[PDB]
Amino acid sequence: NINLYKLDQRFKQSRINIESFHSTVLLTGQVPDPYLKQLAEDNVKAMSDVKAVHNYITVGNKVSYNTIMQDAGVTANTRALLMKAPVVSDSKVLVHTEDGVLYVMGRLNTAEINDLNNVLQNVGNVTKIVTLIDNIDLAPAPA
Amino acid sequence: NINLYKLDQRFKQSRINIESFHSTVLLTGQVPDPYLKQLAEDNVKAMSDVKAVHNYITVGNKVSYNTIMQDAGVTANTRALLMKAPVVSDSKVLVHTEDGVLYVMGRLNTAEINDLNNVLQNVGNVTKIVTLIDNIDLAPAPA
Ligand SMILES: [Zn+2]
Ligand SMILES: [Zn+2]
Ligand SMILES: [Zn+2]
Ligand SMILES: [Zn+2]
Ligand SMILES: [Zn+2]
Ligand SMILES: [Zn+2]
Ligand SMILES: [Zn+2]
Ligand SMILES: [Zn+2]
Repeated sequence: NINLYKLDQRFKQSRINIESFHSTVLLTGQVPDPYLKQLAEDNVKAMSDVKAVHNYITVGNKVSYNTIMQDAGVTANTRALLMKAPVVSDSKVLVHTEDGVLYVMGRLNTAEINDLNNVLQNVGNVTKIVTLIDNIDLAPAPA
Repeated sequence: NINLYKLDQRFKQSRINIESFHSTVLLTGQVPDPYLKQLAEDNVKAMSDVKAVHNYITVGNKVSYNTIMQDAGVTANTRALLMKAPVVSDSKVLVHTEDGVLYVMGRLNTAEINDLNNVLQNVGNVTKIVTLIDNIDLAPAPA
């Protein structure tokens, strides 16, 4: 029961964001040990109707208030660029920024993905971009 | 500068979720004092491209780990019911559950809103539902 021991004290030191879009979950945030990072993934994967989980939680101290506000501003800037985009729609992707990493998740076609990649290069205050896009034009695997 | 004093210590005691959909922001979570709750709203409202902010942060202790996992499961259950719904689409609303309160936000027409209300009555483990829906069929105000 090591991953449950003193869970309350460890979670008080944590920030855990759980964001779902369709049946895919993005985990971001900060926890004090790898046991809690894995527990969060295990617990989310066990939820009904969850298909895939992307666990980008880090093991380390919680980020500062100014960081989450800067992160939110990056996300707001990205959403504004998306609703202005020619092809890709703002409704079709989830956008989250955690500690300067811009995450974009959703289901798009190839034309929409190319537009999205063009938009994301225009976002400031981003150290890394992680796209989690399922291309709906990909042929399904054979039986 | 009372709302900034010892901000780092106060934010360590906090959970602040900032979720945007189109140009509307939902704030949920827990902070130790009303000054931080108001500061979060002021800082989010100041971001470029933010039109409306719904501040549902509470002043109190951070919720437990088991609570955020139960909350996520409510959200996952709601998303599953939405993608099965006849009229309303899962892509058109943002769903978030915080401490047993189900928040649904987005832009819908009347038919989609009626379907949504039918779906939300079928979600368990919810003490309160807060819909933040803009009905796109509402006539715009006169000049
Ligand atoms: Zn879906
Ligand atoms: Zn894994
Ligand atoms: Zn992944
Ligand atoms: Zn987010
Ligand atoms: Zn929009
Ligand atoms: Zn206010
Ligand atoms: Zn409101
Ligand atoms: Zn949420």
